[PDB]
Amino acid sequence: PEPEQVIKNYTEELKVPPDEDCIICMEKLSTASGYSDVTDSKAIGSLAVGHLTKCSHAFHLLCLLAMYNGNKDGSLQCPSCKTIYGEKTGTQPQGKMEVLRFQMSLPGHEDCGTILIVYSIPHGIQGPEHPNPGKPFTARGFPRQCYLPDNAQGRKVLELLKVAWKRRLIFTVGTSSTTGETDTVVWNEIHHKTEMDRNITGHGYPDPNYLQNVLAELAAQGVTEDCLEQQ
Ligand SMILES: [Zn+2]
Ligand SMILES: [Zn+2]
Repeated sequence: PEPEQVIKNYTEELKVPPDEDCIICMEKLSTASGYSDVTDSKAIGSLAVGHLTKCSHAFHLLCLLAMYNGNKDGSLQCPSCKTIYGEKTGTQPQGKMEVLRFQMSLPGHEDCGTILIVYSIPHGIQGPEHPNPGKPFTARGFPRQCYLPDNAQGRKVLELLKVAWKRRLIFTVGTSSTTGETDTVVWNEIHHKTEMDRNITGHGYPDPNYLQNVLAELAAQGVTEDCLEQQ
């Protein structure tokens, strides 16, 4: 889990670095890391070069370490091909997700029924992964209802949302964009629809771009169609 440990976990030493540049610092792999002056490590020197263990893209290991300036969730993303090593997870506190389906249609989706997701997160105590470990956090507005059309795309989004939920990515502990309350349970860059009819609050359905948008948001957090498949 330690920052030097995860880089070794996802890399293999390149005995002879071929004649090429490291896309993180632009210095050739056969020469020193361009970030050696800034980044210090215990077991990684300026000349250490290695490749990621699925895509074989090569970098200075110190460059990759300086990159892993991020969440420190044990995950690492190739800057070249964006292949994700490990699994991005988040700080969603404990709670409950329930899924229902009814026949009534959402506006703009009169050809199908509706998926209803209900989330509930109780108040609690922040853990070491949270902004103020050991301090309380609050949780407003629960249970929260969210809506998806019960068509092929909405059913796919639902399956991905369940994965994001299990990865603690749906909610985080942060500052409410609406009340300014700090240390509270808020959304985490995966936008949900919380009303059926957008004309009441200005938020809801129809929204032709919504499903495409949320798939992209899920993918940016490493939740993809490939995550649904099992050998
Ligand atoms: Zn480099
Ligand atoms: Zn790669």
